[PDB]
Amino acid sequence: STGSATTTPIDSLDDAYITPVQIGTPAQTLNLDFDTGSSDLWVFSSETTASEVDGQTIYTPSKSTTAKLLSGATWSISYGDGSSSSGDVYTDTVSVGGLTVTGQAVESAKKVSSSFTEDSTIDGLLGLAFSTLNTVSPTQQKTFFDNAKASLDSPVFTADLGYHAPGTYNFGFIDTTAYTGSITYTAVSTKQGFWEWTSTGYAVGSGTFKSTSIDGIADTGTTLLYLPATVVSAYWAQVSGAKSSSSVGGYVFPCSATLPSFTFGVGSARIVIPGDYIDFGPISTGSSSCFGGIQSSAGIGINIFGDVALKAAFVVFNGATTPTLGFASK
Repeated sequence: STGSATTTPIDSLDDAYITPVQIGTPAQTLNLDFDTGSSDLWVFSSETTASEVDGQTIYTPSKSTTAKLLSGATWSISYGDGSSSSGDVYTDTVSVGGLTVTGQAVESAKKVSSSFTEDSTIDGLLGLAFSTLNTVSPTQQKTFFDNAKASLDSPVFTADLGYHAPGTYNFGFIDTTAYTGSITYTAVSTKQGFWEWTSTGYAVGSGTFKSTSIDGIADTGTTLLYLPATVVSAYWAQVSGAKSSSSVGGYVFPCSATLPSFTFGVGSARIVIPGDYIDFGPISTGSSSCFGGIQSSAGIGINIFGDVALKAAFVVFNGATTPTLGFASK
């Protein structure tokens, strides 16, 4: 089996991407944030506190003939950005881009934090990290990919995120027309539950490549690129007027600037993030100060290759017995 679904930026800044997901029978289609940095599939639902729903599409298990309450199971999650949600659990039929899993744990939200309520475009999350991070208690549940794996033509999924444009998530196959050159594969540690890998270094603009090991996670659910303070300082030093603003919460730069590219290493290969990908627009409406897309991971505790980086590549999440990551230019 395979699946293929289009993923679409939620706004003009690519703050996140939504992908339609069919849940239940008859299908209820919700637009989910596919997140390779977490492992829970959770949804706004008919059970969500009414004041905490503001425009999202909800899952109503009572209207699905294949929904079954997973007796006694609850879930509760906190994300890196301080957001959170919690609730109970159903199993139901879930399909992505034509790929169907029966008996998928669908985590129904009773409560969501304000940042979720305030984002009308995201109806929930579909986690694609390792199932060891799944928060369902007392019986941990498997991710959609983990459930689909054995049925797939190849035990892989791919992320092809667009810059200010739709992209694609594929399950079970590698579209060899979706990238240029070759895919370079690199080792993964699953020890923390993430798609964790080691970049071989970086370059700023047309500068020389610095060979240096940068451990981090490939995380489609994080908007920006979070790297060590040394690396980030070296980047913003090349933008006149750029500075780190504690009041704003990271590096800002004059909106009149032309941003240099940023290159990261994958083995001997190189992925180039164009400067425009690093612009996240005015800090507030009408401001001439713009927020940077490369920020310090100091105080996060881990480096994060978020959408800013991943959207510059065709990325293979290889779920073989020994998982690996592949990156190609496109």
